Amino acid sequence: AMRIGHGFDVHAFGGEGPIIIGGVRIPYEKGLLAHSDGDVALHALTDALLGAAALGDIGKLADSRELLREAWRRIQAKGYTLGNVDVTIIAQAPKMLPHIPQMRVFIAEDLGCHMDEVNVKATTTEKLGFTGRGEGIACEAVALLMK
Amino acid sequence: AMRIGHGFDVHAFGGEGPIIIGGVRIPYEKGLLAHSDGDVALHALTDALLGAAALGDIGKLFPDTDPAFKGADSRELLREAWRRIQAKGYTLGNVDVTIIAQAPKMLPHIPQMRVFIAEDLGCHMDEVNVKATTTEKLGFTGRGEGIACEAVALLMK
Amino acid sequence: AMRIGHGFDVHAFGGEGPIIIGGVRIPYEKGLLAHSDGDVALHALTDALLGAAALGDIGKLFPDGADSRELLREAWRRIQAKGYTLGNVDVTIIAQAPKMLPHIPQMRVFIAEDLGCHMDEVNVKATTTEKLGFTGRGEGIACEAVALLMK
Ligand SMILES: Nc1ccn([C@@H]2O[C@H](CO)[C@@H](O)[C@H]2O)c(=O)n1
Ligand SMILES: Nc1ccn([C@@H]2O[C@H](CO)[C@@H](O)[C@H]2O)c(=O)n1
Ligand SMILES: Nc1ccn([C@@H]2O[C@H](CO)[C@@H](O)[C@H]2O)c(=O)n1
Ligand SMILES: [Mg+2]
Ligand SMILES: [Mg+2]
Ligand SMILES: [Mg+2]
Ligand SMILES: [Zn+2]
Ligand SMILES: [Zn+2]
Ligand SMILES: [Zn+2]
Repeated sequence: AMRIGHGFDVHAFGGEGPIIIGGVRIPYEKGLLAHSDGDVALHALTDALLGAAALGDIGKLADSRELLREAWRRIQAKGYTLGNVDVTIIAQAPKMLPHIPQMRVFIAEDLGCHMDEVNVKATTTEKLGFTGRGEGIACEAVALLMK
Repeated sequence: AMRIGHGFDVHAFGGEGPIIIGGVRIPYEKGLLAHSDGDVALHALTDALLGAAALGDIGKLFPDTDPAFKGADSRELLREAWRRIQAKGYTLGNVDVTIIAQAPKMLPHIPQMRVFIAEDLGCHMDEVNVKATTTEKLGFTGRGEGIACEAVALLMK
Repeated sequence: AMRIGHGFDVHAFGGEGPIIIGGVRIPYEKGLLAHSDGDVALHALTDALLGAAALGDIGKLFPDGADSRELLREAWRRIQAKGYTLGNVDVTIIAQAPKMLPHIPQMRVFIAEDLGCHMDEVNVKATTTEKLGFTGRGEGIACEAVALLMK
């Protein structure tokens, strides 16, 4: 059995930087307003993982990495193993690209998997919408689980 | 043989509520402007499902410039859609649905949604995940201009 | 083992039409401002495919009038080299306009061609955002794609 999952998250820029994406501390003029550390990549990912497992979402269960590992724990308890993941960061800024490998390292660790089972990307919305206006950051993620 | 699908839908708020999301009647100050009942979740879901099956989309099967589908039950679209997917030899792996809305509160309605979705697809509920999020007052959903929904689906032969 | 991938792209309207989507020349009053030919459907799709293969994204490969089909083909060649084969793809075009629907069959033809697959393994769809957001106000076109690879 395979299971597909999908995740989406957003946060608004606010306060002083830096910001935290895919566990990576990323220098930026601006900070992320959130009830948590505001790691949209890790959130989207977690929700994807959980959704695949039909465990709902996060609010159904700070440090985004800890949340991620917790979620993963519960997910594994249901009898699931990791197939692969793919993550898509949506931001006008800052530049994500240099940070992608380290992100991957961290996620790989947190999920107990190999790096080759983790993909992270970035794109801009070319100055369009709320991302485009630099109002915030978004991230989508998808996930494949094996039973 | 397995098959991956993806869907996405949006409606504008307008008129009086309530709204219909995942087949569930949800009280709200505002309604959903649509040709149909505006069930944005079932729509996204339907499109992810037809998408995996290479049958195209909702709109192909059920146009917007057709009087028959005025105020149409999105659950009916869904069942039909599904019928057609089965006829093509497919069976349901799983679905994951993500509702994107500042308001109203989706949380309490999610179980009933799943029941509806499960029944319509002839699956077990554990094959169906529905979640909800907001955009933290960002963009068009954030400003409460409307509701969006994504869905992913996995089919099996 | 199965692999899945997810892709997303966006371009802004600008200059004179037409636009190119899923490799199809589509008439329209406006053009697409892009470093490339601005084919969001193929960029999104390429990213989806690259993602599944854990090859990153378009940018890591081809850092930004490029024929987006050429990119797609090259990407696919690298994916193929890495042991992979095509399961299926599914594309979601997000646009107030122009009308995508009649061009969809030809898109699928192109993509199938480019990927070396049968076209039943390629789905393309289109949706509006009902005048909402940047797509809705006719500021741009967006595309999302998912892909499923086999090893
Ligand atoms: N820009 C767009 C948006 C939508 N469509 C077609 O209209 C139907 C309803 O969204 C959809 O089924 C889709 O086929 C289109 O052709 N072009
Ligand atoms: N429109 C919405 C948006 C969010 N939610 C719930 O609030 C939590 C925050 O994302 C989510 O976990 C979700 O449970 C909701 O019930 N309705
Ligand atoms: N906020 C962002 C957005 C995009 N990017 C990178 O720039 C290239 C444009 O697609 C992409 O290859 C993407 O990796 C980035 O580094 N940071
Ligand atoms: Mg949130
Ligand atoms: Mg629609
Ligand atoms: Mg891009
Ligand atoms: Zn969040
Ligand atoms: Zn709709
Ligand atoms: Zn692009």
